[PDB]
Amino acid sequence: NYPAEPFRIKSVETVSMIPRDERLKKMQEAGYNTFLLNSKDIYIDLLTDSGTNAMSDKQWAGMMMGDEAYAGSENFYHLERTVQELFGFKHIVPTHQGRGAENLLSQLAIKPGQYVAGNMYFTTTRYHQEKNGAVFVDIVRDEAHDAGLNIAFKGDIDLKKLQKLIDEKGAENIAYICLAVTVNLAGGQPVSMANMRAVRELTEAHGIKVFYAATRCVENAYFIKEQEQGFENKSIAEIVHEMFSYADGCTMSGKKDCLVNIGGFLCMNDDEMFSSAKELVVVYEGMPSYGGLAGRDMEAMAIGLREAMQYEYIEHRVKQVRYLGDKLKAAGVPIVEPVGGHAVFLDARRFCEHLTQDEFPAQSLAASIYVETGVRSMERGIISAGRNNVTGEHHRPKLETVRLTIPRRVYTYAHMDVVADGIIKLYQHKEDIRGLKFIYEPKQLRFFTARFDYI
Amino acid sequence: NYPAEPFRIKSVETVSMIPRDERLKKMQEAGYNTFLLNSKDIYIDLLTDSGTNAMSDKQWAGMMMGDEAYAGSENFYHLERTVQELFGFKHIVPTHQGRGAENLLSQLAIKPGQYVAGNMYFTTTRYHQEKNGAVFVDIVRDEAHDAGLNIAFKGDIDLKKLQKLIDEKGAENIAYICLAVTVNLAGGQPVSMANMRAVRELTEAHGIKVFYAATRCVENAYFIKEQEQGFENKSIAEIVHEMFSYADGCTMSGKKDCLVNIGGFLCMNDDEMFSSAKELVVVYEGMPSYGGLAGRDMEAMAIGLREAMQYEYIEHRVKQVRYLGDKLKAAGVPIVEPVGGHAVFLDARRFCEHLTQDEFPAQSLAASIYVETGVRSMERGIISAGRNNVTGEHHRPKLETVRLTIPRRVYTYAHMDVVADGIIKLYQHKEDIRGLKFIYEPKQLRFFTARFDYI
Amino acid sequence: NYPAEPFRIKSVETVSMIPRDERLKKMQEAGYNTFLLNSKDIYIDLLTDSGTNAMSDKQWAGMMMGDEAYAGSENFYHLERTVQELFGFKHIVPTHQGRGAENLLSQLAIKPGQYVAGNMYFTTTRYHQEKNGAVFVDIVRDEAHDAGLNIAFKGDIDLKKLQKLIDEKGAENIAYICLAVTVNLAGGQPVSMANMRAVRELTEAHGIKVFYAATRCVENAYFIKEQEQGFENKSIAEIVHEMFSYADGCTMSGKKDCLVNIGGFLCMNDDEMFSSAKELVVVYEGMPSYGGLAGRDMEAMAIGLREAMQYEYIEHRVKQVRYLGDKLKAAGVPIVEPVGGHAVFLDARRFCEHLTQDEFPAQSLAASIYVETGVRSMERGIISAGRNNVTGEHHRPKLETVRLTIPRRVYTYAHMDVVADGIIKLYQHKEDIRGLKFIYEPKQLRFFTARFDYI
Amino acid sequence: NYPAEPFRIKSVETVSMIPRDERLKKMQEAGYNTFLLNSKDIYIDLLTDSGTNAMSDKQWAGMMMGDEAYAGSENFYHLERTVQELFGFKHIVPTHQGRGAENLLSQLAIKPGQYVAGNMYFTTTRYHQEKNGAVFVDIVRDEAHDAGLNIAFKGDIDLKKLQKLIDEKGAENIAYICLAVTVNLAGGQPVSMANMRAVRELTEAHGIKVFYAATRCVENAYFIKEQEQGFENKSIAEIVHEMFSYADGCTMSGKKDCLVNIGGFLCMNDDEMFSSAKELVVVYEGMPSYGGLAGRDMEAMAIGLREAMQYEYIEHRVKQVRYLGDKLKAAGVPIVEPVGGHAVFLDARRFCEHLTQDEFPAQSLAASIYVETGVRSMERGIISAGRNNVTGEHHRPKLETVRLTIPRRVYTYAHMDVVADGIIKLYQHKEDIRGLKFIYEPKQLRFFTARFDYI
Ligand SMILES: *Cc1c(COP(=O)(O)O)cnc(C)c1O
Ligand SMILES: *Cc1c(COP(=O)(O)O)cnc(C)c1O
Ligand SMILES: *Cc1c(COP(=O)(O)O)cnc(C)c1O
Ligand SMILES: *Cc1c(COP(=O)(O)O)cnc(C)c1O
Ligand SMILES: [K+]
Ligand SMILES: [K+]
Ligand SMILES: [K+]
Ligand SMILES: [K+]
Repeated sequence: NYPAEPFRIKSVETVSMIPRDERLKKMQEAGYNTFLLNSKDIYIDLLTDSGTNAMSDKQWAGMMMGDEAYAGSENFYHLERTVQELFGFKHIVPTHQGRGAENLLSQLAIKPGQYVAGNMYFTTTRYHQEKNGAVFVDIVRDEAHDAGLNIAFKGDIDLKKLQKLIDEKGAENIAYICLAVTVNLAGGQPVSMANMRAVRELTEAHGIKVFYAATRCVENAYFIKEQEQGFENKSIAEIVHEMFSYADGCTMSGKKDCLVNIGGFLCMNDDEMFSSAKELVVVYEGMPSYGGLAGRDMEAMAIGLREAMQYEYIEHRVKQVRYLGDKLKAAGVPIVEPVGGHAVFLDARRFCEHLTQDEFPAQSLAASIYVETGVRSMERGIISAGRNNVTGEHHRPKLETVRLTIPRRVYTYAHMDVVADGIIKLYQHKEDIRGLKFIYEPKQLRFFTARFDYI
Repeated sequence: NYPAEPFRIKSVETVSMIPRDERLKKMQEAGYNTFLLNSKDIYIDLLTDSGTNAMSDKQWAGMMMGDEAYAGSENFYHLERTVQELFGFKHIVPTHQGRGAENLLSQLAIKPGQYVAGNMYFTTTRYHQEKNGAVFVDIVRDEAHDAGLNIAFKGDIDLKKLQKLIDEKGAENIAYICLAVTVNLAGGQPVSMANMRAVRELTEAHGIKVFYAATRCVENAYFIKEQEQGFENKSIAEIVHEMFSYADGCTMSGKKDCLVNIGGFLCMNDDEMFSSAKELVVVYEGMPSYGGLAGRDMEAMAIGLREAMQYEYIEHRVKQVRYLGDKLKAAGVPIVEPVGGHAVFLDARRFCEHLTQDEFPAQSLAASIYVETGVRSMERGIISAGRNNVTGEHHRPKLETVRLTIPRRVYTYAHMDVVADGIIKLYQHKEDIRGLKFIYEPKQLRFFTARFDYI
Repeated sequence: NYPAEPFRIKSVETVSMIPRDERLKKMQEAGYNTFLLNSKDIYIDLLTDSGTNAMSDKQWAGMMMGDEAYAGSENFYHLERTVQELFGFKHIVPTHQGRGAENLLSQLAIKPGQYVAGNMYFTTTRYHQEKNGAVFVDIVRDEAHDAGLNIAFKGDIDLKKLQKLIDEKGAENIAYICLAVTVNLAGGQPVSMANMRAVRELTEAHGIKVFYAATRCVENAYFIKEQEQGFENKSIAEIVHEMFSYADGCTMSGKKDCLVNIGGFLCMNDDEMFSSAKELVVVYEGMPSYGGLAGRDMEAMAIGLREAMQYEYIEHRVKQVRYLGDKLKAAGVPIVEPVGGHAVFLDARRFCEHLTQDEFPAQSLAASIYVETGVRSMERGIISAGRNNVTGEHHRPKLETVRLTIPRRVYTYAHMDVVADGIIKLYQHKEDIRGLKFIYEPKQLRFFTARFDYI
Repeated sequence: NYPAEPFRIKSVETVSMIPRDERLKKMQEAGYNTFLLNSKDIYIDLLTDSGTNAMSDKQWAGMMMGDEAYAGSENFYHLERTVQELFGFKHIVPTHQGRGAENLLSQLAIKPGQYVAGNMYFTTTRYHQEKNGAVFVDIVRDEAHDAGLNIAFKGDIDLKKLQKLIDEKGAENIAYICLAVTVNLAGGQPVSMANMRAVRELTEAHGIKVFYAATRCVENAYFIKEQEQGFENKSIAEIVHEMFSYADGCTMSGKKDCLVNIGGFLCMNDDEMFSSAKELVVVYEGMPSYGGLAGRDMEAMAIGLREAMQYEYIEHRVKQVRYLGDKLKAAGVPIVEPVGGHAVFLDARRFCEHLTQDEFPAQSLAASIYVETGVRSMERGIISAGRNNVTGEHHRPKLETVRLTIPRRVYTYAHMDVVADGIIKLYQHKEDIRGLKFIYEPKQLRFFTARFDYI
């Protein structure tokens, strides 16, 4: 049901076990914003699963063999051949992380006035697309926008919406389809192989490109393995390779499913696009032979991507997240459903139904969680959504959530219990959670440095 | 009652997740002796807690700062001042591990024909003592020999036995008292501060020296803090320092409670002893300034000893072992009680009541455990006890046990569940466990390479 | 005049010691382009000093203490306070390397149609400037363009050129002065404190901002200490701090003078600029708290920058490069003069007077060097200058050089002898060096993958 | 003539570049005993070549893959098969370093009253032999005792002396021949393959065992390669394998020619001796599967022994030592000749001919060297020889030397120049070097902690 860790602990990270009264003082000095907390003051840090992973002994051995050459590094060649073998693409261009690849992709594939259609969007990626003159069109299935609906493969593209876009704007006016795995804005929801294939088939008929934003493609492959009929005798590597056989290229954040602390890459099949990518990469990242990465990180990412294909590893990764969500759900705590590959999202609108969205229920719940347990979580609600600079009004997102984001191979089920038990205890007296108000609000990037006090 | 790990995972060790049928084949190739298994074939290796610990990030940082100089190394100065501060002895001599320190002590403190008395013995230490012409006398309380008996501080010395020795032999004929913390042969049982005090008082009145075999002294300090009334307001460090204030020196295995993979030391207060120690260490270990250790290992051990003093670390260490024993006990599995600081010992006599000791129930239980779970454990019974050289018969120890020895900071509670669940399942069909017989018996060190088959 | 290395070797990098005949075959497989050689096939790799530095034991210890948190990392706090202390700017924004910082600066400080004036340019930086709609104006002193001329502080700005710009265009039409230390295109030539002061005085009177492209600022500080009268009693740190006191901010490549393999940052004093910078960094690099770097790399760079301030380190760094140039000069080998902080540039025009620039003397000299010595160097001539897109003709740069670029702390004087002796032997038979012609020319970034054969 | 380093520097060790006046104060605080200096205060530490070597990137990768299992570690298996392949022995028993192997060997191979004959002796080894009741007989050729005689293979055994021993005491009374490579007491002098073979042939005829004390066997193999006719087409590995084909076993210090900071082993062919060794190793070192070493050190030593076979590495190692000796000799500085594989010995009796041996010319010269250059060297003269405890008189050795002992891969030719130039300058005013007298003399191990002041 829940497997034990399919690894041993090789080394540990020292933590301060500061008690409740001291955590409250830290939380106050941070202005009740978990983004302002010092890492040294946090027991369990679930701010993000990006770049926070534990590497293996084998990756650390790789880190000692960094070949730091500007061109022709053995580490580059190892990353290159690993990604060619596992993802099946012709050309690989390393980037320092995922958004560096997206910056390149947008410049390579978008003419101004064109549409980019995808299964929801990621803030930075959408910025790059719009900066290049594209209009983003969301073609995810309707169910994805219903955070309570417990159904499989909620990340799937609605083929009818894609069909309508093609009919209305013309294929030649579509830059590409951006297919994300898993889908962030729906809570880490997977995409079925059936959907990927149907998308390939429709787009190919019209000459439209498909590029994958593949940041959690291994979590995705695990869901296919577990839940899509016909995949029960297939290895994770076999599923991953098939997934990408339905794309023209991809952007990858090594920092997520490649089990590293930094790293990414851009893949493609097209020789002309590759030629062009080589010129752009130099401008923003570095030579095509390192792409803004140390040789030791190309090595660590080549090693980690291969480790990610081990069935027992990814099964455990996803079931650990699931354990946390199952324990919360069994106690009545409201969460986004189904639980995603990388995180559990608390529904803070429902958890704190006595608070208005203007009193920042997600921000306040995240503060309470830290004070009660030493666990840091991320506000993913009204604060992060930011203000409308035209009107001065909050953007008021339908999702008012606290994200419990789980780094790979860092925490145990007992840490998941610390998280769950603390949240369950807060839920039992949820009416006591106080609202927040700004005492300092930056004009930009307000989630990162805003400060609050209790109402 | 079971705390979460008070640390995060920094790096992981890759393990083979081989299935049962393949484990059976490995166990057979190892002639059903867990000592012959390949490390690469083992999921959870509970052969020993000695030298198998996960280091922290801070120790690994120290490992990069190895000052490898033959004399005057910063790492030696760091180790020296750390031991002086935390153990309180005037002089420190590094050794490659504990038995190197015991080798020196035996040569420095024993005249031919004297007695060494202690709370049970460690095999290699008794060897050194006798090689220097001492007779060993066991002065442990009788309860220590009763595996099933659940009493606190089972490792305590019987002061009446001590008194009897003094009266029968004379004080001038006792080289020293060797007080071990914790006590191996009783299953990792602790010694109280009251006993250490009373032993010191009686010996000092007679001019008899006391040396500690301090290999799990921090586990011991934890039992004092948790269970000895009057110690509830003391830090682990205050307890450790007080323990050593009742001794003239110690031998230490850093491989156990200093959280390293290699290292030990000898401490004393006496200047003349220290001078003679310097001459001896050179011949067996290395110069007094490194003692058969790399500079980086003196550094790791200096760091590790200070980390061991953190309450939450040692509370978790001991309660994790306790969890494994509690879960086994709740299912009716016979174990040595109370659970020790470092291991749970299955009582194979009671587990396999249908087998005679001559059929090697501990060896066979250890084999079945590996086959069912991927867990390696150590035979600590008739096989390890070896053969009588005069009579040709087995030494037949009273305790016939399988030792589930827990490395520090390597495993989680979910690993403990893997161990417990597999042993509980075996216990539910205990009658099916088959006796073993030798098919190859070496003349010396037989537990290491002997091979068996089922009767 | 040449000091010994002010450090010891902690660890070594394994290299191939392949003989001449095998090097010839590698060079041929690389189509006589050193950019295509495999790192594993190179004994001494002088392609670049960027990112190829040997770190110390103390940096590697810092690498073990990577605090990988998305915000609030101890490593970010260490980098931030180190830069504030040593460079003296209010605000620091990490970037994955220098061109990431330049990308942000160009977007923050340039309005369409303004001029950026500087002492020559770096290709990628000029690209960003022009992409933001600036026209670049070179205000370097004329001597900087005269490769053979041996004068001090060749990188200095011509203040009369600056004055002319201000009078012809108006101050409101100058976005900023970009002052580079040291100056790449003049061969690593330094800028005096007097010039930095005079530039600041003139610009400040007109309300024009100054930003430093500070990639080899510590090499530059060394030239000031050694050669600018009045600086003989100042530490390298005092010099660096004073240099930056004449600027409104900087872009930094830690990959050069901060002694690391990856990393950079952007600094500024202005609060509004810092706020806008935070929004931009997120889209291109990462959160302002890591900027596209692992925590361990922020830590290494923080450590490396402080190590760079040690006089003996930077004295040795620069005098080791000088030794290679002095030895070449003493044999009559034509080089750019004075020798720069980081590289010796062979003047391939003078080396191969029997070849026309259209026969690619620098490319061919670089090839022969590898074949004769196992040493890789970079073509910095007509090939790297690329092709005119309008006319289809080569850009024909005045300087046609081979760059012998020296990574910090990687090589010894005996390696420099290997380099010099092989080049002196080639020079003794310079007439034998054959012209090259393309057999494959890419349309973009041609120096990276172009292939040649002998005419 | 002198090759460049056949490696690059991967990482560096930070040094204090304290000037002359500060070094003098340090030297004073150390009581003019270089053994008392702090490592942090030394620029170039030539105290010993034992355990001070720089490891490769590949060895450091190995260090990250330590398999710390008590038995069946992959690292043990790698060391085992590497030594079997390269040295040709059947059985390998790791030990923490060389003297641990010697302790075992003496107990395994000596009956009381027997003779051990060798080519000179090593202090700790002779202690082990005598402790087991053997009498040591020196059978080195006469020339070895003439430190000025410039001849090849000065370490050779005199077959006539071995013949005489056999005739006089009987073969059955000879425990074994201990053949050392290279020979320490003669200044690091090699043994020819011809001599090894002649020794094997004579001993085999009489049934006498031969064991090699093989600590610098790779330096030895390089001398055979360079100077013994018939070995010019043989690889270093081929010579090493042949050397050991003439022994029954060996003791090895990894700390010298295996390029590690700790580690050693005992080898043998005999099954019964191996069985016995297994019992003893447990008592003094650890299980036969780790022998007092961390798994990562067995791995580092397995890797390093293989790296030591590279021709260019060992050629450079030996020629660097030679460069130092050649430079000294060319200036008239008196040294032991020929220069050995690992060190240059200054003849301090000749260097300081105005001082009596009672004024400690070697100790004083070593102090002067440190003050003038920051270089630490070892006294190998009257101080180290110690006192006769029966008579109270100094042992007065024929060799009164300062040992300039060179760690492998740590220093450059420029460091060798710092050493040489300083010594050459001291030589030019040698009459000014003052004698020393004790102000504090320990009863034991006096070289390690004695303190002096100037006469
Ligand atoms: C994380 C993510 C990115 C950005 O990658 P980074 O490595 O964080 O820059 C882009 N797209 C998706 C779908 C992501 O999940
Ligand atoms: C482990 C132990 C030893 C031996 O120490 P090592 O480090 O294994 O050599 C000696 N005495 C006791 C009581 C021990 O626990
Ligand atoms: C190296 C350099 C850059 C680019 O920095 P990277 O770290 O290579 O991106 C920009 N400007 C100057 C003056 C440089 O020297
Ligand atoms: C160094 C040496 C030893 C001792 O080895 P360690 O590893 O220092 O204990 C023994 N014999 C010879 C000939 C040596 O050179
Ligand atoms: K990170
Ligand atoms: K170990
Ligand atoms: K690099
Ligand atoms: K050492």
